[PDB]
Amino acid sequence: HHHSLEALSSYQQRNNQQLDQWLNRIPFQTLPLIEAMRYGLLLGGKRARPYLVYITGQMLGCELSDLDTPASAVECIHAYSLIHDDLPAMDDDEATAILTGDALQTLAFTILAEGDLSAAGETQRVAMLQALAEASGAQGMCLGQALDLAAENRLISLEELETIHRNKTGALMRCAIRLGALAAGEKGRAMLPHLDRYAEAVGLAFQVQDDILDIISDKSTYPALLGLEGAQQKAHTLLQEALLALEAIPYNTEHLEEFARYVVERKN
Amino acid sequence: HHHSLEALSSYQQRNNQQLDQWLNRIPFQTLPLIEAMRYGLLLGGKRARPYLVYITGQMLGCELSDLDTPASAVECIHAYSLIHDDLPAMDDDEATAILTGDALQTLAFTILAEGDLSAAGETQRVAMLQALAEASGAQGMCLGQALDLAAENRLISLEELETIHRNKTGALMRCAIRLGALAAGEKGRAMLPHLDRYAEAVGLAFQVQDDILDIISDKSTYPALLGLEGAQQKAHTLLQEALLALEAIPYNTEHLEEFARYVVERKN
Repeated sequence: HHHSLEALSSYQQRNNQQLDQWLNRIPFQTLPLIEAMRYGLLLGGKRARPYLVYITGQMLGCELSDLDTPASAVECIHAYSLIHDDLPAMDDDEATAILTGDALQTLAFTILAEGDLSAAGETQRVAMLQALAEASGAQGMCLGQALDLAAENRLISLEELETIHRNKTGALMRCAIRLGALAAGEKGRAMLPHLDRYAEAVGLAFQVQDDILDIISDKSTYPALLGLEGAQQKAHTLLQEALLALEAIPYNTEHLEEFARYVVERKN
Repeated sequence: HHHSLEALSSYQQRNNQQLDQWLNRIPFQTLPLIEAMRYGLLLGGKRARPYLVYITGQMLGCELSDLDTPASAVECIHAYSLIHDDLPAMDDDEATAILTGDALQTLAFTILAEGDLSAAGETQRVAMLQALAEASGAQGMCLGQALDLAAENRLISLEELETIHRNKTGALMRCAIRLGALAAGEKGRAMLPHLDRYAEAVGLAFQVQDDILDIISDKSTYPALLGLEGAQQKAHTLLQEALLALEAIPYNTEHLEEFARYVVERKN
């Protein structure tokens, strides 16, 4: 419902232009894996993460040039994660799907290690890598995918269900925001506590509002554990949590707050 | 045949003690993935890589404390790579094997990002990450696993077969050596050209001497493309290439040269 349905289109372009220069570097293009990578990566999605990197950094004074690195990096992790998700093993040139996943995770760090950064950003390059590894491994995206493992058969605690989305979706999204901030150096870093709160609320609400769109277009789902109206009340409460968090930030929180609303107001 | 059969035992211990402190950090231990990780990682092998990190650094003045970071990091990549290798998809709680691979690659970078380093090492932390990503992705271990893909059915060019081992085994092994060197800062870095030559020769010869041990204990194999004696001549030539490379290095090349001999003299 917001002007974020078509803003995400402005960036979405840069992110693809950028991720291309990176794929272009790889030798043996005629090779297939470098192909799966190229598809599995330039297909993607709405690129909410890259977008979060961009707007968060800008809000903090960064040029887009100062942000293509984290932006591109974070999308590589996202992309890898989907590819692995769609595996016969998991869901029930496959081996090529496995490899292409593996190579995209690696690519993400190549990017964080090698890409340009403002002088302010440089000071945080190591911090960007620790944050991307932390959000992606057994302490985030992986720990959360491990939890959606056991949960697949059973129906679960609302807590459990949140702890799942928190790690499996929250971590990387909070990461895209942290990256965006770190690109602006210590000034950005000092804003993390508030940005974190924001991220956690927005990451969770994103899931809740899916389920709500699942039910409203005709397991353990937010609507099942709370009922349709009980869930919508949760999403709205989370949008309030986000916005409340952004109020602590002394900068133009316009596009972030706006992104929060889009998460829950979407007809997507 | 060398005293490197039981030296690799001295370190092999540290590497496991060290990789433990890292696994210990992860929350939700009772969880399974944090288990697969713990097995798939503390099983492992001879740990030639961690060893290469250690001896190379020492040769350059580093304390072992200054080296546990690269040492531990590099083993995480190795370990992940095996786990993925043994997949139904590839070879022909599986999904748990997939995840455990993914989480170990991530863990490797967590380690490089977070672990202690001498002040000399710190200066190269970003360079250690780029070298580990470069050696592990579509420009190394992955590009080389992609090549052993197409080669599985057909019989191939000696070149092709080397280009496969070069990327699929050479890259990471040359990486363990580069890491060891970088731990000693710019002094170590300046030695890379020679260490690289050494690494490439030793990485390749390691493969050739496998095949030779395969045939001598009773597809496209070194022995098939060159014959038993033709291969042994190649391994010996590579040991000469390595040793010739170490001669350019103004430091105690004893343990490296010694490791080269072990590669080709092994009854393993």
